[PDB]
Amino acid sequence: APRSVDWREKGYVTPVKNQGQCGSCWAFSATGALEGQMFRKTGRLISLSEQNLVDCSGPQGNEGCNGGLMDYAFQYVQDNGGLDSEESYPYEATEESCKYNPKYSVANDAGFVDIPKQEKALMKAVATVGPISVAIDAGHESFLFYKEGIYFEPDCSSEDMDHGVLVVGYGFESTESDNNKYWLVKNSWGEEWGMGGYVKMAKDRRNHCGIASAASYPTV
Amino acid sequence: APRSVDWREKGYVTPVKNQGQCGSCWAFSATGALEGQMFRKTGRLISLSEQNLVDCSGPQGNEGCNGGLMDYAFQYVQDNGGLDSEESYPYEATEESCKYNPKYSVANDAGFVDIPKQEKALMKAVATVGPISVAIDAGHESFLFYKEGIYFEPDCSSEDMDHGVLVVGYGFESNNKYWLVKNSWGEEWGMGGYVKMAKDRRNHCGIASAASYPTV
Amino acid sequence: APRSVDWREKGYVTPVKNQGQCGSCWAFSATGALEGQMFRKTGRLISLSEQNLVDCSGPQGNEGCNGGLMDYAFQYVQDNGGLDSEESYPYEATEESCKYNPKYSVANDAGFVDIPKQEKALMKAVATVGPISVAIDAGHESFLFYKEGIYFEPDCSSEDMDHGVLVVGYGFESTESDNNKYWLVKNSWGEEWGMGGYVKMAKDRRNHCGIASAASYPTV
Amino acid sequence: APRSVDWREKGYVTPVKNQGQCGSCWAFSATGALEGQMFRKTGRLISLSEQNLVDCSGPQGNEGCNGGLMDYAFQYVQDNGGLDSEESYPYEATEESCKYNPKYSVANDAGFVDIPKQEKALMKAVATVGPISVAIDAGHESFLFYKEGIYFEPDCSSEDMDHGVLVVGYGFESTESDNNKYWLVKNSWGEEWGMGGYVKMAKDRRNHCGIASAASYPTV
Ligand SMILES: *[C@@](O)(C(=O)NCc1ccccc1)[C@H](C[C@@H]1CCNC1=O)NC(=O)[C@H](CC1CC1)n1cccc(NC(=O)OC(C)(C)C)c1=O
Ligand SMILES: *[C@@](O)(C(=O)NCc1ccccc1)[C@H](C[C@@H]1CCNC1=O)NC(=O)[C@H](CC1CC1)n1cccc(NC(=O)OC(C)(C)C)c1=O
Ligand SMILES: *[C@@](O)(C(=O)NCc1ccccc1)[C@H](C[C@@H]1CCNC1=O)NC(=O)[C@H](CC1CC1)n1cccc(NC(=O)OC(C)(C)C)c1=O
Ligand SMILES: *[C@@](O)(C(=O)NCc1ccccc1)[C@H](C[C@@H]1CCNC1=O)NC(=O)[C@H](CC1CC1)n1cccc(NC(=O)OC(C)(C)C)c1=O
Repeated sequence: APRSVDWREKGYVTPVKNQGQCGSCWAFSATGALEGQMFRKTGRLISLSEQNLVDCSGPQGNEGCNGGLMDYAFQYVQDNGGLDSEESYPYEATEESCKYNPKYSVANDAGFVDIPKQEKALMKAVATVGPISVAIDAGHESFLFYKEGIYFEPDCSSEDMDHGVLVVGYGFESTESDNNKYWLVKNSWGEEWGMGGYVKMAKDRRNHCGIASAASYPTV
Repeated sequence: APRSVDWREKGYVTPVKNQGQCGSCWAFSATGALEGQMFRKTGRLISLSEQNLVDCSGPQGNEGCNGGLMDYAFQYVQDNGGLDSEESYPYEATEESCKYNPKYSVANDAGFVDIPKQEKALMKAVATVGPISVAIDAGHESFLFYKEGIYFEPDCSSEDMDHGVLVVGYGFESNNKYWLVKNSWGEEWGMGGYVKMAKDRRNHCGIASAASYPTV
Repeated sequence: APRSVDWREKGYVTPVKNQGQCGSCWAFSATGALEGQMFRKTGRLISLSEQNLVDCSGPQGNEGCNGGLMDYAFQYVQDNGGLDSEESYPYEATEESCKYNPKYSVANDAGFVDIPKQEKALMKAVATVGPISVAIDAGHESFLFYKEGIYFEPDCSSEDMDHGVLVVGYGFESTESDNNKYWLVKNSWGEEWGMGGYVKMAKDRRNHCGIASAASYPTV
Repeated sequence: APRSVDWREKGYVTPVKNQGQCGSCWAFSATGALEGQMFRKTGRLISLSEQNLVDCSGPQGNEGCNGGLMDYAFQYVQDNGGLDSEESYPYEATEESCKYNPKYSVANDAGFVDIPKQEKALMKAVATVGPISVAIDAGHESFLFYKEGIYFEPDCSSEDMDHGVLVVGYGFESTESDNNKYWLVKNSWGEEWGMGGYVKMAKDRRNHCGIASAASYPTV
């Protein structure tokens, strides 16, 4: 793979959003990945509606503000034949009935690809596909208060991921030989969290925080 | 009262502590306030045991990691006749049976003083007494994510406080005046663990509505 | 020696100060070290006057806002027979004539000790003496913007130190690169810089930024 | 966490070994932790070579029979790409030139985790990771002479440790008793010392003998 990747510089990534007090991180991970793949297919970046997923993707297994899975969101988009734009179907941070309108659909997918559960495979997918939906163990005070640098949490689990986010690149700090490597990760807690709403997550430390345990992207 | 106050400069304030995953903010606010009044009385700054309060002040109304009140903690120290040092009774972030040892008491109090619920009264207290225990509305993600600057949260309620902290001073922009507030979330939170809260903005986050300190 | 030391927890360290736009970092390093040794002796923590050093220790070789050395400041306090409190002789961030007044002296020393130029000797001094004055290379953008974590600058020189600061302890934390040890360093750029005015400088990494190359403390 | 943990009952722990008159306690603590993480990852318990560490991990900071650190041993395994089995590279109790052969490597790691200096942190790590390397203050004749019971030494330091051992569990005096909890600790002085070569060290008594002051384990 390339030594570093940052899909923001290629036009694939919308600004950081804020999910508010609703357990919809999975929907923000899913729209981020679908935004990237739609741009890859069309050359146009269009922010997509998390609310559409929160309200409408129950039949695929999602539970609105009580949690969900990015793969279930990609399955909804496939089953439904579409997903509305963020502009047409804005985010309210609470679960309501479905108001999908196919006239405002700006995305589609044909299913999804689950990446093999190791970081070399994840790197190859980030480098060759675009931004990748992942699940991480974010269940630590240290994650809430993250400011800068490469996030490494000694109590992180590679099995108990609880938070959906989006890998938009990877790279290294310091001298390359120091192996000070990170994943560049877009969160959905607004730009006041973290580094402008981003976190650099420990990379190539045997799947730290489970970042490679449940990674996928939609097929467009 | 002076235009600005910072009790850290006069030796009244211990380093920032970390309560961890236990709902014991009330105990850190209490030890903070008692640490300051004990220094005011004796000239000695000794870090005091939050674990002692978590484990032992049930009879006064406190519920350990499930919450509590600074005044109930001050009441416990009075009833108990003392309070152990932090070093003698260190913090475990979980509730256990009481292990108080009078031989390791380093602090006492004779009750407590609740301050009238106005920011002018709070300012006089800070200026003349020392660090003051206060309750604030901290239930907003903006407070979780705070790092620098003067904190102001549109959605902050002046009547639904949920978090005990310690006012160690106040200052001005030059009016975006502020209270200098020690938290108990470790040094990585906020400005080395401190937050500047909006001062004189309609009792922002209820900072003056439940202010108090122990009588030493 | 211990694996972790923090003299702030033992009462040896005043709050972070702000030297402003005057090249007086050496004076703040010196007062911090003497504040610690005076506390060790008397049990009383008294903030000391940097302005007294800036205005008055020229005869020992210091040059006010144009630079100085902690050892010259310790020599001044010895030669002069005292040093005024911060409250009696407050900081103006500009060089003026000497206004030292012995009636307001609150500190003394009988010289200083220069520590051998090895991080292991710095460690034993920090462990057994208290806060130690040191000189570091702080001339890098990364140092200005430091917010948290262990500071490591690949371009840092161990021979061109330009900045006096104060080691108040040392410790460890898990990191991506497994360079986990740090010196806990008090700066003089106010509380808004770094972590409450502190930085965790890389420890046991080939004398990173020269932190063990010009270490000393006053003899009280 | 569970109220009691004993990783020996899960297959994570090799029999007690005897370091002899060589200052290699750090190498035994390290192989013990790596034996546990290799079992966690592969389901196979294979005894590992302390001799390989004694002879070969000088480049990482270790000094053979003159002392060393578990973290440096874990770094060696990462740098070296492997570690030989006990059987392939048996223990000689004296420093020799390195005889590592990659054909007999049975263990690997990608660095290590230093646990924060709290007994509650150590408790969580033991409950969720497996056996943990620790440093303790063993510099008392009471430790030399230990045979049975819960070890408590009034002169024990919580800051200055001198001996590397392996926490394999923890336990209690009785279900509803805060008193006489213990860490279950594997030593490397053979099975005639202590309790079949194990010691129950006072737990939750102000981090007794420093057991939580320098705890770590390899990343696998
Ligand atoms: C997501 O992390 C999120 O929206 N975070 C911000 C937030 C947290 C809590 C409340 C409001 C906002 C989301 C949070 C969940 C749903 C509600 N409470 C939570 O903890 N996480 C998930 O939806 C997460 C996504 C998958 C990729 C990892 N998720 C989905 C489905 C099930 C679970 N967990 C689960 O079943 O856990 C057990 C322990 C089995 C109950 C899950 O975390
Ligand atoms: C305190 O704010 C705290 O420890 N914060 C960090 C923290 C929060 C949650 C979990 C772990 C750590 C503390 C937080 C409480 C206890 C656990 N959950 C909470 O929300 N706040 C209090 O203990 C607080 C203190 C008073 C001075 C302001 N407090 C005391 C007693 C009762 C309540 N709340 C309450 O009764 O709320 C309702 C919902 C009305 C029952 C309270 O906040
Ligand atoms: C100190 O770092 C400081 O006050 N920094 C903040 C600051 C910088 C510039 C202007 C205002 C505030 C201090 C900075 C010096 C003096 C003014 N310009 C500087 O760069 N550093 C020292 O005084 C430093 C202390 C020793 C322990 C390291 N110091 C002392 C004496 C000489 C030099 N440098 C020097 O002669 O450099 C050459 C290249 C030869 C001119 C020095 O850095
Ligand atoms: C280990 O404890 C051991 O092998 N003990 C049995 C033994 C003792 C003496 C001689 C032969 C066998 C080991 C003992 C050391 C090496 C030889 N002399 C000793 O006392 N301890 C260490 O290697 C220990 C490991 C760390 C986790 C605690 N260790 C490592 C590095 C440095 C030191 N000490 C040190 O620097 O001490 C001072 C006095 C501060 C210089 C250390 O003990």
